[PDB]
Amino acid sequence: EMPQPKTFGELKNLPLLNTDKPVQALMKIADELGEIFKFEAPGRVTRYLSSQRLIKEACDESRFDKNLSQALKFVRDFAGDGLATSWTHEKNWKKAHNILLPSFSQQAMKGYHAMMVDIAVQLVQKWERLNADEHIEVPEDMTRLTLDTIGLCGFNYRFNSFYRDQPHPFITSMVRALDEAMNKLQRAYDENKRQFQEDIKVMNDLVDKIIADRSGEQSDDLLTHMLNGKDPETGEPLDDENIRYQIITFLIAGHETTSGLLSFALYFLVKNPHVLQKAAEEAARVLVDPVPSYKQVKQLKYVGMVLNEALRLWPTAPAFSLYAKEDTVLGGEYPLEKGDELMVLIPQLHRDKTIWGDDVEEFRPERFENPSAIPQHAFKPFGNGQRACIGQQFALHEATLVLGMMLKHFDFEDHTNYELDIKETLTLKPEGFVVKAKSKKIPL
Amino acid sequence: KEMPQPKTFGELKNLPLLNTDKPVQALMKIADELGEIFKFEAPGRVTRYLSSQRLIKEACDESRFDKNLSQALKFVRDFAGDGLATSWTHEKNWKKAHNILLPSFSQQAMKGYHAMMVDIAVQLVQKWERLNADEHIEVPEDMTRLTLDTIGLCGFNYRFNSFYRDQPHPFITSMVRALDEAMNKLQRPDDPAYDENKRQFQEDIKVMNDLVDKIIADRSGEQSDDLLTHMLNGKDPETGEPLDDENIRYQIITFLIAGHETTSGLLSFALYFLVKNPHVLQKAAEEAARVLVDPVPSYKQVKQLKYVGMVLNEALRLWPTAPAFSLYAKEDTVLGGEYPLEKGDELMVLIPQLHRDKTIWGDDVEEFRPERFENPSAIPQHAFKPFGNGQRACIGQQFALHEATLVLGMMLKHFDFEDHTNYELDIKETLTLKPEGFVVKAKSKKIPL
Ligand code: HEM
Ligand code: HEM
Repeated sequence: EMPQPKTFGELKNLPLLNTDKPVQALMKIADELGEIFKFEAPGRVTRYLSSQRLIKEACDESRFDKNLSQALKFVRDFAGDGLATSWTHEKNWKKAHNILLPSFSQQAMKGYHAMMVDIAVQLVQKWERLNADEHIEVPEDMTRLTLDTIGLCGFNYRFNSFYRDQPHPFITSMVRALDEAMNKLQRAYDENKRQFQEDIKVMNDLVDKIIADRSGEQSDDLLTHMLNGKDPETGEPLDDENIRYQIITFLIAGHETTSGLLSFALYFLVKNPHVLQKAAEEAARVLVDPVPSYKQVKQLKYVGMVLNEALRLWPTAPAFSLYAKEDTVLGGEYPLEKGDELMVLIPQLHRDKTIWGDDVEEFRPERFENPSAIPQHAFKPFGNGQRACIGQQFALHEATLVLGMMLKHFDFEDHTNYELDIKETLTLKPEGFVVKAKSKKIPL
Repeated sequence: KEMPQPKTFGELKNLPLLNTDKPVQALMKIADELGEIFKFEAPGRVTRYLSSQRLIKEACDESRFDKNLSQALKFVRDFAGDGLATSWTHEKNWKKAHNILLPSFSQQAMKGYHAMMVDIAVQLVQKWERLNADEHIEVPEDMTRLTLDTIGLCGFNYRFNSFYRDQPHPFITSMVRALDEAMNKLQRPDDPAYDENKRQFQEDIKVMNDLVDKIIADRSGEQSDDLLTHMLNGKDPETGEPLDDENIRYQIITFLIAGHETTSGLLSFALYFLVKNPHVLQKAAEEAARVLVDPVPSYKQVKQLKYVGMVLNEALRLWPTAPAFSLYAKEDTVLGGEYPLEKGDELMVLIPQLHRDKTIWGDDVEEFRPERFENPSAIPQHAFKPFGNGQRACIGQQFALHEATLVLGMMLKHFDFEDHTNYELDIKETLTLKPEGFVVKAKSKKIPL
């Protein structure tokens, strides 16, 4: 008999998710109930996994495949059959996967590096231009950077977020749409539908317009590869409708999780001054030029360790879903039937004391001193297998470049003694996180 | 710009400076005179010894430097082969064995080894409990009995039974003679006078090979919780390949060498500093009595011995028992903004001098103060390197520190120690460091096991 949290009569466990912080509530349930517990809703059953012992079996692609959770099903209403919201057996997943994978390689980052520096310089210039006693709204500025970076590197579109306060009309529709998708998980609603469809049209209208605009001009961006790339398997290119879904997918997935990572990384740095000093030291020693090169970013070994430890404690895409391909027994004790669903609670996996030791809550980038020392399937901030994050190298290159430049150019002060408050949408971010930056007066 | 260099001997350059019984300590004295970097030239060899954290932090940049096999390690390779410690990073068998063996060496994997560690530690305590009045302890001798038997039992389920002997195992007779010959060959041509040295050297290699490959063939098919199991059954996730039997023998020899000698030196130096600093010993003995409340220490209790762990780190600061490692420049690069290096140029990290960097540690670098390690994260990057650097760092670091903390904790729980001879520190140099002739008296506290 599998552990299961408290129930609400006919609603079963569903009201447990009627909260602003469902991931963190699920983590507390995992602390109480252990490596696996069942979660029941009206017409829905799933099992949350928290231990490396069970998650390593769940990551066996011969036994389990990616499932679309209820959140992803609602995102699919505007993300379509993009890479993140399509089933593995759908023709358009493997097609887009083969077409888009060469545009996301570590090798392909060399072409994106210049445009990444463009936005990163804007962030540094904004902070250099602050007056005395002014402070920085960290997740707000990190979102300005990651959104503009994926806009420029992806489709040569400048959201110009550092010129605004009210964000782009596309971005306003996106957050409202994602909010509606989250609310339907916790959920008079006739107005919500009119709002939801208006936000979908706004995203579709801008995207489909840029697709038609892109003339025949060639750029160093994702749009070029999508318009001209052919799947080696089927020999087919993506049609314009799926291209639009990929644009929406990459605009969503390409910015918010990365901004959360940078925000959490800076949080842990100002809360652990010895780690900050080590990271600032490497940045000063490695970033010897006014503009960082691609090779210099790859040299920021310790900064990359800081980001991985931030991804360990607070993975900004905190869960993914799987389904059993056939009848199977997980870990030798809980039999599963074909189609049974599993949820991987990534933050709990990253706190497995049998893997990481007893000090799992401490921020120690030195855990990632040797990448090979980490056991298999113990660290999964970017998902698993062929359905893993295609943009992993993009996010980590952008985050290493930006965090390196931040540490090179400024000293940071946790002037409010900020108390960590993690806002949950479908991703995680430290709400209200603010710092002061004292410029080191190093020119660009 | 112009690099310092110690005195030369004509055509022999600096080589006769290493024609001594204590070369590491001679190099440390040279570093005191010449500073953070000096050139060392020999016939057909050039290297640069680094002593400051300022330069060593650059040398530890794995994008600019990779582990080099020093001349000593090249001679050890004649019987350690392409084991982990004597292989190049670019050799297929390094990354293969590296990926296969890391899961048996984590701090988590120590839980499985803990019981066998207690087995040997109890034998040590029982030996000292059974000494008669006025009898004394030969500290490095007994510490080596412990570390060898521990690496024998947790590693390959083999009992060297060192506490039942005076004359050590024929494998060790082969091993120490082999290490001595490898050290001696640094001064040497291949003329006829050395034919007997070669004949002796090959006899010692065969003894080690004969014992090891026999146990490999013996391991029956029985399953054990040891290193040998992972080597026989483990597969590299990258290549999908397991280690072949020839490399497995090199890993066993490597683990027998590297798994006991540096750790015994650590315990010997730690006990040395404890009896020379009675206030530190009392503080460490108090923690042992407060934490080790059971007749046998648990794995979690050993992790609680925070001050004992600080004592061991400070012992590793002053006398790191693997006192140097070698690096080579991957490409042309400039060290410290003043010393240009070409691709393939060699560096030696003089760890004991790095650990005496006054800009890092303060002016009292020679004093034994475990409180330096109250918060280990306060230490700057690449300032404390007793276990090497990067992907070529000591794989057995967690093994050595768990064994040493467990044993030293039990020693401090069960005995009071007296420096009855007022021992004068005499550091014997093989390829590792140990305090030769260090003896103490133990007065039992009469706490049963
Ligand atoms: C630190 C930042 C990021 C994190 C933590 C992250 C996390 C993840 C995770 C956990 C998954 C698997 C989800 C599942 O199995 O349901 C995933 C998939 C995906 N991510 Fe990310 N991601 C990040 C950045 C990015 C970026 C920058 C992009 C776009 C450039 C991106 C695009 C995608 C796509 C397209 C998929 C679906 C892949 C497929 O199934 O074909 N991600 N991501
Ligand atoms: C206090 C005790 C120890 C010290 C001070 C120490 C020190 C070191 C150092 C400095 C290196 C790097 C050598 C180089 O870069 O050329 C190293 C590597 C190594 N050590 Fe240790 N060690 C200790 C204990 C152990 C133990 C107990 C084991 C086995 C269980 C072990 C096995 C190894 C191996 C296999 C390597 C090579 C790692 C590689 O390159 O893949 N050592 N050690």
